[PDB]
Amino acid sequence: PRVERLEVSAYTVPTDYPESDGTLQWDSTTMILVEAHGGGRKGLGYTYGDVSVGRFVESKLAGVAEGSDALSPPAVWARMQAAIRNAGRPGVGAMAVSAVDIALWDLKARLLGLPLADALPRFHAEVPVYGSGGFTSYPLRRLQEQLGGWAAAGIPRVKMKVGREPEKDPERVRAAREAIGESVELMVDANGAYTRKQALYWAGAFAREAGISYLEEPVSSEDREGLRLLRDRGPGGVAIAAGEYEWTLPQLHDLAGCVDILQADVTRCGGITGLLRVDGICRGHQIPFSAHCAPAVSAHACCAVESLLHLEYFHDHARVERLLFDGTLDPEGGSLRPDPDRPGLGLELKRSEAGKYAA
Amino acid sequence: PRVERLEVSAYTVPTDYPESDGTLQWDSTTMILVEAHGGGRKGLGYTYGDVSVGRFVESKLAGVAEGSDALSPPAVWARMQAAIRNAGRPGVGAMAVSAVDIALWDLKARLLGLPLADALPRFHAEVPVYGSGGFTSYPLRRLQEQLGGWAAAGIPRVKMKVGREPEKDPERVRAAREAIGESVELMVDANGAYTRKQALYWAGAFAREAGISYLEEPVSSEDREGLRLLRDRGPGGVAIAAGEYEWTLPQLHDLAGCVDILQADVTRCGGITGLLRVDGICRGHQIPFSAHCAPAVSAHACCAVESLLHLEYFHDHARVERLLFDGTLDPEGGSLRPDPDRPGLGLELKRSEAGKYAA
Amino acid sequence: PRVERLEVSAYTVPTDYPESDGTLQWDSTTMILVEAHGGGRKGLGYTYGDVSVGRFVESKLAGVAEGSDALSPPAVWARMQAAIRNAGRPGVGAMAVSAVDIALWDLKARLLGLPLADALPRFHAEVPVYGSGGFTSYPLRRLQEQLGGWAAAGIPRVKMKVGREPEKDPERVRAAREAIGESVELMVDANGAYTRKQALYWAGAFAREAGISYLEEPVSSEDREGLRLLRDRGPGGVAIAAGEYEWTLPQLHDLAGCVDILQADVTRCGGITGLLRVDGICRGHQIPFSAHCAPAVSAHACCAVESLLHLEYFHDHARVERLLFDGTLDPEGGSLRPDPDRPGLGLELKRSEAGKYAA
Amino acid sequence: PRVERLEVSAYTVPTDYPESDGTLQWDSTTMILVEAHGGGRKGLGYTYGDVSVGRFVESKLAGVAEGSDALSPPAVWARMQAAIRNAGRPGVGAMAVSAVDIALWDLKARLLGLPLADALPRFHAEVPVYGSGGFTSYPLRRLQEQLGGWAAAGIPRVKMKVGREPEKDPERVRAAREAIGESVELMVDANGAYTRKQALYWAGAFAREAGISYLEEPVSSEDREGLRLLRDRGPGGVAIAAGEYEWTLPQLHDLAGCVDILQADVTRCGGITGLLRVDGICRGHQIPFSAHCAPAVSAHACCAVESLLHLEYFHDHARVERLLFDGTLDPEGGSLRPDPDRPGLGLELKRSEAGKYAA
Ligand code: NA
Ligand code: NA
Repeated sequence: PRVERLEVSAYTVPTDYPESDGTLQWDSTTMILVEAHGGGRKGLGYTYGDVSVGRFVESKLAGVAEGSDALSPPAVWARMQAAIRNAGRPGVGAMAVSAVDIALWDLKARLLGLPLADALPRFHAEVPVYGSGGFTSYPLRRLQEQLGGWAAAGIPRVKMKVGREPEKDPERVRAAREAIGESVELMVDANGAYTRKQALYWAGAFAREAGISYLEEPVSSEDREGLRLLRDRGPGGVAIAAGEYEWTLPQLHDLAGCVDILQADVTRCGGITGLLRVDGICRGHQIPFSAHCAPAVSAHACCAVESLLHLEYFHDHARVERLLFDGTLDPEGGSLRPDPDRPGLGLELKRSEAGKYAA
Repeated sequence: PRVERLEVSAYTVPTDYPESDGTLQWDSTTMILVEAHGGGRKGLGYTYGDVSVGRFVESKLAGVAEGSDALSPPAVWARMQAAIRNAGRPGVGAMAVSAVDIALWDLKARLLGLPLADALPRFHAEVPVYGSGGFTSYPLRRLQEQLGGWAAAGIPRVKMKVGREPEKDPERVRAAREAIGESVELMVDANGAYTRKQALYWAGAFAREAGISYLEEPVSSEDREGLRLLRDRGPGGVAIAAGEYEWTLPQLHDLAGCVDILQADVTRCGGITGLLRVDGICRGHQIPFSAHCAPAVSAHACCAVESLLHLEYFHDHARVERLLFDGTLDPEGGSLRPDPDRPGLGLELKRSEAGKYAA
Repeated sequence: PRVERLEVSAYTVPTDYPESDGTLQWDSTTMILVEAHGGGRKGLGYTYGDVSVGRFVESKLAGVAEGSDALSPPAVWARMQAAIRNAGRPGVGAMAVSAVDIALWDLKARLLGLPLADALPRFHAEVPVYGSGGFTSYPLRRLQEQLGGWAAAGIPRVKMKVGREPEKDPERVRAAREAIGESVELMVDANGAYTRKQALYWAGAFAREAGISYLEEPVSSEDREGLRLLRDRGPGGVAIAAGEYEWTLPQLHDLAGCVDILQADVTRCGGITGLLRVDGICRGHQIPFSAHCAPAVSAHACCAVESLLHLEYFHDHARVERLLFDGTLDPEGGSLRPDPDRPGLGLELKRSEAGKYAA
Repeated sequence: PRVERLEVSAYTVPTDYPESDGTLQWDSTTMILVEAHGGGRKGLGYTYGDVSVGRFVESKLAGVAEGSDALSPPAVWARMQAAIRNAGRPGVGAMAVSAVDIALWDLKARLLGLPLADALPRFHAEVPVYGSGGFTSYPLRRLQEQLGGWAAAGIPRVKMKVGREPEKDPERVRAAREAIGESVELMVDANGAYTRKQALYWAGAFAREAGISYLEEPVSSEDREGLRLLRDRGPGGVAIAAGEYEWTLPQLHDLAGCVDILQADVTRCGGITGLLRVDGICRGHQIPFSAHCAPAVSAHACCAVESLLHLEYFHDHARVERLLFDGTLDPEGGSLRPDPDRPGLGLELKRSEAGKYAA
């Protein structure tokens, strides 16, 4: 069976509340969907990013994927990476490749009649999640509500944003901690908001104020040296985490020497095929791995990562994916468990619902 | 004066022969063209890349640029970079920012009634070029005619491709040397075709076989340890050069520690605003700079770069620029001089040919 | 489907000729075979080493594998690795884990009715080999006969041994070059025979004498500083390779910074599940990968390794595998291609031959 | 338009009180003023230092600048630097070059009828300042009055001097914090007064004592190892800043690897042409930039510096510039805004006042 055709489409979905973090504001999410048909089946895969990702799939990647053996997604992946040298590998191009690869892996699993997790090397029956949102735009009550909600649903780890208005953050982390109590892990994400010495101040302060155990993207993160300084000088018990903007394997390799926990986003780092490589980087450096965003695809992919510590149950995406797809997984109890009776990703586009949000 | 409106369009032009290099084959070029309208004038900027670049400009950039002060392109650039964090800053996104930035600077120069070179900090009156082509697809005669042609025109530096069929390269470089004589500098580009020890072999072999002075992208430019190895071990008088694919200044900063000659492409590295930062990297590290591709923009932009060694007079681009614009400069005698009698880039779209090659 | 039973057996097969290399002499091969029974199917896997491996499988590993889910070999592997902390993880223990892991992957693939290469991520339809023998015990005729035979059989890469008697080696590499001609790659293996400066001498002498492309284990296995030194100072065109004694993923990570080509042996580095992590280490450091020994297993596993340069078609193992199993692959033409119709590894124990060689 | 002539004069202005810092005492300021005439316009530029700067301009620089294209200050700057290799590039030499470059930039902007900030690549509409003084010769009441006055004028950051009499500094920093209250940032400058371990003591001591967030030149800025030590070991939230004395860009490149915040003085670092390179250094290392001294020129020059954190509103210099010049900007509210209605730097010598302070 050969890959017959890719169909690309895009959707823009308003957030349920205006959102912000340390370095950005936004009020919608755009999903780019790839469907690959071949051998009488079809696979689906997606990324989040600009609408121009769809034009890039159609322009550079459709002619590479079409006609290919449907049973070997990594071979197409290799040809796709070679093809886009001039067109631009990182950013939009890498998001485009990740979407197609995920679709092609879903297509392969379905041609075999298997759940994707059983078409992949499998270390985990289920994977642990952390509930993630707590945007800097939320009033205290809504912050407390959202994180408390996840806690009571049996998710013992939650992440919130800091660093947009640093003077307001002490009260925000205290509020979060009071709502969830001592038994839940409290994680923060600065999204690149701090300078090095400011980051260093805040890592200490947040630890003292609310007993945080995780600090993500303290500094700009182009800033590898500042990451390494925070890794080396940060407080005990506060893991320094980064990696969402790493587009390639060599970048991931560099990053792994500067953090306590390495991150990658399956929708940016090259899809399933790319994410399959993070494991050797993380076992090699002996550090934990944490998946970033896109929970519905990550749940399958992360069953293959030995070094997984948790995946991110990111609010925007869990909501968009629940709205556009039938087949998403419920994080209740703190883990996602791929459904053994659904082949591939187990995800079906709800066509009329999505037509409503066409970009 | 304010930016009133951005117009984006794209053109695809067949190459005049099938073309290839060590790692890629192509038979056409796509230019994405931005026009910035404001204060009664119009600036233009462009990039070469995927048509999806135009959609990225429409979707993410036009809205930032519109309404902005027409006298301060860098203030817009900063707002553009901040705005695209989630949409993907490197690759397609960077190519888009670049095209828009060049258009905004063209516009500023025009509002001031100045050639672009005069609106920027100016170190150089004209700028030296090298003729660049010599694709691996060329039979020997056509390679000799292209290089000889440039030497006969008084351009004392030429670049060719190597590395696609390594067995054939010794006679291809010997043939090139015969065509140009002992007083034209012969430069090679491998476009990442070699492994580390392969590249070390060829740096020495090409020095002996044809007296080369320049070895570009011997290994993947993501491979900094490989580059550093070749910097340290390669023959005296062969400069190791790299740099087209970086999209952060810390990336350029990492590359500067690994090469003899740093390169950047004004249509990728963040436009004119991006290019202005390159001197600081190059003078800080004490290495020469060389501009990659897009001779028509680079002739102005490079007047502002103290550490300039030369700019690449790239065949594909020179040809597409003469075909699509009036006002392109002649490299006769080895340099490009901005026209003091034209404002901005001095470039005007030939709207007839434009339509012929509309994407 | 659960793993029901491991059965372990061992076979000693005399070499067809007395064999030696730079630091060892031997005249037989011992294979330790595991058979995993589950769900009405049987999987097989093996390693080469001391008979004690089989006792170690029985004593430490059977009790972990038995009762396990037969559809997720990596979950068992992680439990096996945890279990053997006091018993000794590297060496015999790793060889034991490698054998069990391969049998569990064979069992997994066969319960699905798929060829093993199609139950793994797959970048390659077939994989390139080099012919490997040329022992230091061979008279010149025999040496020329073996390497030339491989060359005529369509294998354009061959490896011989050096370093046992360095005064004799110049005539031996020359005789080898003379037999195969200029169009076959000639590779050598010192098996740890040299001191640092001796190795540097020979790397250059062998390059001048016979255009060798490849020098494996020039110094002792444990000597990383010496490898990195030969890597940094060795001649152009000669790849320095090592990795056959690497038992674990962090070791592989350390070695990757020291070599031109990284090697691992599927029967030592933790079987299929361990080999799957090698690709992220190689693409991370941007170096090629080369599989060492056991070509019957490696043909399937290496289809999943994007960074694969070649696999070693090692005389002793090709011979033993052909004697003991039905279903081995022919490297005629220079590559090994997993048979798309046979489930698992496609390997069947020949009971009566097995019986003749029982250890 | 050509540079017709350069005139040079000098002025000495006593301080309004006797002044000292950790390593110097002084009671006047000397400004060296350069005026450049061409195309019916007049540019003005200056530096602070020894009267002999004047003589150096006359002896080495006026003959280079005179006759030059008045639209290209950087080309003159490059020729000035080449010319003074034997006469001494750093110190006096650099201050002289700086003053001429500022004058020539003022001239270009004027010949274009633009405010200098508009004649430069421009990132910032206005620029934030900190009030800088707090000399170690001031009694507590004098100290509190100056800093408190800056605070009550809406300037939310102030710097004082420490280290001259270390015993006295706890009471002095406590007195300064009392005067400004808890919302004003308190910065300190040691002017190279401490040893390494002494500087380490005081960084912690001042943070506990008065909540300082900035520690400038704790050790000699020639001592990079000690700066790096204080950067690595200093308390979180206390930025380590240095850089007033570098004269070459690789010096700045070196210092950038040692501090939290990099500083340069536009009147020492090669003027406007030298400052335009600082962004490449700072962005390349992901650190902030802070301008030192000469607020009249910096209000303009720093508009071109994307990495700008703040400029120094240095007491002596704000006072001298007010005295000798028409057109100075007011810092009430915390920023300086170049006047859009006035071209070049907006400054004109008060001839009567100047005569009284003629050197
Ligand atoms: Na190139
Ligand atoms: Na100072």
